[PDB]
Amino acid sequence: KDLVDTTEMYLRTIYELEEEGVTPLRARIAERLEQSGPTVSQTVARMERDGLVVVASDRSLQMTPTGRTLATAVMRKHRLAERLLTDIIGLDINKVHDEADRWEHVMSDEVERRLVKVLK
Amino acid sequence: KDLVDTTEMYLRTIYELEEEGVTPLRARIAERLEQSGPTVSQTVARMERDGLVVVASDRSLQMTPTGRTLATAVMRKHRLAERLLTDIIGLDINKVHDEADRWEHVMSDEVERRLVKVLK
Amino acid sequence: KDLVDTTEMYLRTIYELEEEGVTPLRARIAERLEQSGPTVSQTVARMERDGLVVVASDRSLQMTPTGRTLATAVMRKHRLAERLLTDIIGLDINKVHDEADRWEHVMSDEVERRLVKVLK
Amino acid sequence: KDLVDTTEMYLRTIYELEEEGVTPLRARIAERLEQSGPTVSQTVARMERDGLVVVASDRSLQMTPTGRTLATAVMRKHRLAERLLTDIIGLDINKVHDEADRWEHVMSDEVERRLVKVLK
DNA sequence: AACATGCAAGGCTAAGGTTAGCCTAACCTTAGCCTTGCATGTT
DNA sequence: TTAACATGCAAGGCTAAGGTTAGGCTAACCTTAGCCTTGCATG
Ligand code: NI
Ligand code: NI
Ligand code: NI
Ligand code: NI
Ligand code: NI
Ligand code: NI
Ligand code: NI
Ligand code: NI
Repeated sequence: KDLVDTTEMYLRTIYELEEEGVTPLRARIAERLEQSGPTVSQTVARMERDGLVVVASDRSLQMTPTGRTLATAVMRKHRLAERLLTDIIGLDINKVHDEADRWEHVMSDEVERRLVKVLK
Repeated sequence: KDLVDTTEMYLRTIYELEEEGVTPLRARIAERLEQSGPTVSQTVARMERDGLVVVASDRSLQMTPTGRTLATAVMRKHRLAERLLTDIIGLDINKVHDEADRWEHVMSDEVERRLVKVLK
Repeated sequence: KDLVDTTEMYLRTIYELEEEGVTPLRARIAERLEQSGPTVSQTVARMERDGLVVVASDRSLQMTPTGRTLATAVMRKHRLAERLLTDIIGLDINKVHDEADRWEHVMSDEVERRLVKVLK
Repeated sequence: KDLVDTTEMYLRTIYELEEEGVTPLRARIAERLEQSGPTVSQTVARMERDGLVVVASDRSLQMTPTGRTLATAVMRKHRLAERLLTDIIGLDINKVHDEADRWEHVMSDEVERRLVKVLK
C-alpha cells in the first residue's frame, strides 16, 4: 500500500542505516518509515521467520546473505529509477526521490539492466 | 500484491472489457485476473460500497462517474508506460505489457504529463 | 452441512447402490441425497480428484480401493449406531436410521471396536 | 467440520468461559478454538447478525436469550454424551471429551431425553 | 408386418452465482517493563 | 569552597494484548439453458 512493498522498504531502510553508520535498530525503522513501534517489531519478526534478517542480542538488525541480496537490489533500482526520472523524463527534482520510492518496488531486473545501458 | 493495486486493475478490466464490447460480468474479471468467484464478488462489493461500480439487476458491472474517471486514468498511464518502455528504454516487446501492468499503479499524474511531452 | 460429511455420504450411497445391484450413477445419487444434478457431478469430480472414485466410459461410478475402504467404514459405523440407538438407548424405531445417518460420520474407530463388544 | 458445527461450539466456548469467570472476549475464542483473529470476528458478526450474541461496548460477548438457550442445550448434550461414552460404552477416559465434542453437535433432543432416563 | 419419424425422456454439461468458513499480511492503540544517564540536593 | 554521592526518574526501546481491513481461497449448493442418446408410440 503506502510502501507498495514492506519487506523491501524495510530491507532498504536497514541497509541505508548501515551505510550512514547508525546502529540498525527497530526504533529507527519505526521513525524513518512513519510506522508504529509494535508494527515494526511484528514485521521484522515475520521477516526473521522468512530468513531475511536476524535480531541480535543487542537488539540490532543483521541482514542474512539473502537479505542483503534483496536489499542491494532495491537500492540499485532506486537509483536507476531516480536517474531515469530526473534526466530522460525530467521530473521536478523535489518530486523525484518520492516517485522512485515507488517505482523501485516494481522494476524488473530485465528493465534494470536495460536501463543502465540506456542512461549512460 | 499480485495486482499491485486491486481496485485499479478491477476497473481497467471492466473498461477494457467494455471496449471489446463484451458484457462486464464478475465471472469475466474472474477469468482475467485469475481469482476465485467468491473473491471477485467480495471485492466488487467493497468497490460498490465506495461507489465505483454498481451491479445491475442483470448482474452486469456499471462503473459510476468516479469509477470511469479512474479507469481512464489507469488505462492512460498503462499506454504511456507501455510506450516509455518500448520507445526510449527499449525492452523486449514480449515483456512490455506485463511490466506496464505494474507501472500503471505507481506512476504519478505529473509523470504522466511530463511523459506525454517527452515522447514523440 | 445437512449431510454432516458429503464425501462419506456419497461413498455410502454408491456402495449401497452396488449392494442392491443398481448401476452407480450420479443421477442416482442426486435422487437419493436429494441434491441438484450439477452439485452431484461437481462433488464427484472433487472425489475423483481425491482418488476415491473414477467415472467410467459408461459414466458409472467406480470406487477405488481407498474409496471402498472409506465406504465400508461408514457403512459399518452406520450399523453400530443404528444398533446402539435401538438396543441400549431404546430410541423410537422410526427415528433410528435418521439419527444413525449422522452419528455414522462422527464416531471414531476407537469407539467403533469398543461398541462392537458392549453392543453384543 | 473441524468443529462439526461452528455456531454451537462458539456458544459453548462463550458459555464455558462464563462459568470459569473469564470475560468472554473474541480473543478467548481464538485461543480456545485455535482460529485466526479475523476468522473469529467474522463468525461472531455473522452470529450477531442472526441475533445469538451481541458484542458489548467494552468488547465482551453478550449471549442473547436465544443464544443462551442453544448454549445450554449444547452444553447439556455434551455431558450426556460424555457419560454414555464412559459409563455404558466404556471408552478410554482420556479420549472421552473429544469424542463428546463431536457427538454434542449431532445428538437429538429426542435422544437427549431417552438418555437422561436410561442412565439411572 | 416391417418401416419411419418423432421425439421425449433420461443424464449430463455449461454458466454464473451464493454462504459459510478460514487464512495471512499489515497497521493501530493503550499498557506496562527494563535499562540508563544523570540532574539534584547532601556530607 | 567545591570534590564526592547515592539514587530519583524520565527518556528510550520494547513487549503485551486485542483489534481491524484488505485481500485470498475451498467446499458445497442452486438455477437456467442446451445437448445427446435411446425407448417407445403413432402413420
Ligand atoms: Ni534516493
Ligand atoms: Ni519504496
Ligand atoms: Ni497493452
Ligand atoms: Ni496493473
Ligand atoms: Ni440403516
Ligand atoms: Ni450420514
Ligand atoms: Ni466435558
Ligand atoms: Ni463440538
